Amino acid sequence: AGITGTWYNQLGSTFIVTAGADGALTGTYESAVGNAESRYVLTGRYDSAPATDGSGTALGWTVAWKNNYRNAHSATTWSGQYVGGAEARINTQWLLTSGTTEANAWKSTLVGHDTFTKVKP
Amino acid sequence: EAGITGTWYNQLGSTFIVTAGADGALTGTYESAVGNAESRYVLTGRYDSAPATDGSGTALGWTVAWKNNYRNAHSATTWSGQYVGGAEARINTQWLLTSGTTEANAWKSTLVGHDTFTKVKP
Amino acid sequence: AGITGTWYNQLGSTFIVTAGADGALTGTYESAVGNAESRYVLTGRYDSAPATDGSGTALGWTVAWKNNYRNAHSATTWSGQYVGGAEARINTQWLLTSGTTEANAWKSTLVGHDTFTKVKP
Amino acid sequence: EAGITGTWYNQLGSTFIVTAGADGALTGTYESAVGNAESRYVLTGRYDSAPATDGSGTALGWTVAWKNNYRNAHSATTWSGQYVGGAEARINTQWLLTSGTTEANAWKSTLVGHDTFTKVKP
Ligand SMILES: O=C(O)CCCC[C@H]1SC[C@H]2NC(=O)N[C@H]21
Ligand SMILES: O=C(O)CCCC[C@H]1SC[C@H]2NC(=O)N[C@H]21
Ligand SMILES: O=C(O)CCCC[C@H]1SC[C@H]2NC(=O)N[C@H]21
Ligand SMILES: O=C(O)CCCC[C@H]1SC[C@H]2NC(=O)N[C@H]21
Repeated sequence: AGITGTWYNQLGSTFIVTAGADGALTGTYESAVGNAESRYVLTGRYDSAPATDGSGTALGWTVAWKNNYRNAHSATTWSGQYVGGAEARINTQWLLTSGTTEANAWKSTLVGHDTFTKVKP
Repeated sequence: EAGITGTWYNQLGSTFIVTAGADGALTGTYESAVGNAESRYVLTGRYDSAPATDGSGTALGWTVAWKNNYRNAHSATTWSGQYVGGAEARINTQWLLTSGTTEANAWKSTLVGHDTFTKVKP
Repeated sequence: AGITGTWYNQLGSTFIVTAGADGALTGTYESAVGNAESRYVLTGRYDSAPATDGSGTALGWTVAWKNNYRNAHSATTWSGQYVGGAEARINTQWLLTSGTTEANAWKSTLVGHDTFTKVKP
Repeated sequence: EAGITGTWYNQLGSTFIVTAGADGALTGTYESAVGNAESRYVLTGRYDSAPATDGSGTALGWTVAWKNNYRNAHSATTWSGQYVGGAEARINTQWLLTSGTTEANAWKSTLVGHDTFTKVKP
């Protein structure tokens, strides 16, 4: 019934988001992996007037991995599309950049892919 | 966060206007020199508000959805990178641009690249 | 029983490969998608002495999309790992670069992910 | 293919020695300035042997597995990019470096980046 809701990726991370009428994404992310505990703030944007031809809805969001419990000195962005239907899905690719010195900046950024559904593990 | 807050440009001639809040928020507007884009677009992101002090960059990311009250490309970009302070401040990024597609075309939905931003003097 | 064999990705593309003893990958690729028909030459490398701790086997390969039938003026590289087991798998991330002018070089490279098994569709 | 064939360097100080064959093959050796690497490693790749003549680059890619008779990092890099000819010839790339990992650690297996190669004069 839309982007707003509670989503889970293939690792069991929990993505709770609200899609504002004019394109805002606002919520929290709890990661099952990495140097992370509890919830982290997220913010992003989505296409609030998608095509009407069967295409998905483009979107993206960011988390910086600092909260009251931990600071990993890193940030992830997810870029992807929402696909509506009986089992709604958000398919993404992500970039996780850690703060580095300039000379190790070559090993600063991990890449991967996450797919989200509203099915709770 | 004084360092990040300001006006920036990338190697394509795009410009990025941003304000870094005490809570880790990035807000502002983006004007792209390339692609299916005109005028300013809203951006929103996050940064590490308590970075290391050991000669590391400050991790940050932001998103633009390419819809404004003038044009809609049905697409969104995220930039992931780090701010490097000092007199010649830079934001070094890699980005992902996803277009809305049909399922059969999803394999060709996402472009990747890298942008370098240089800060300019208010 | 190893990297050598016939593999299929989630799109139904066919990847036929031989893993040489000292690290070569040599074979053909037939793509179910894009500006492609029939087989294309591939070449790559893999770790011919992987860790013995349960880790996967790192690898990569390239196809340039020119054969006797078509030339798309593009090339893909896949980077990933082989995971042995009862349903062996190769998990990859890929980059597809098209030849462009310098000023459109910003839109030259697509990214995605392919997972391969030996199960024929 | 005279253009591609030769010695190249990237912005990290790594060097790439390559021979472009008539059949579309790339062969050679790579010496990395960074990471868990020493001495030369085999590379192998492909390029478009009949590129456009319309002022486009020539698409190419190659792979190195980081095992040689001296060291083994249990990892591999692929570079995907284009050759831009002329007097100041360049190869502009983006790359993926995958390390062998356990299944539980596969989420952190792959680094991404970009390398610029400049040709040097035999
Ligand atoms: O370890 C660190 O630097 C901090 C935590 C990184 C967490 C990531 S990993 C990719 C993305 N998807 C997911 O479920 N979590 C995030
Ligand atoms: O055409 C579309 O879908 C909409 C416009 C995309 C713009 C992008 S391209 C990479 C990034 N860097 C920059 O200066 N602009 C953004
Ligand atoms: O259209 C073009 O430029 C030429 C053909 C590109 C084919 C690709 S798309 C990603 C990769 N995986 C797969 O099954 N095929 C390849
Ligand atoms: O540490 C390891 O796993 C083995 C060594 C990795 C080397 C890489 S890093 C990006 C690419 N560019 C370059 O000059 N070298 C390669």
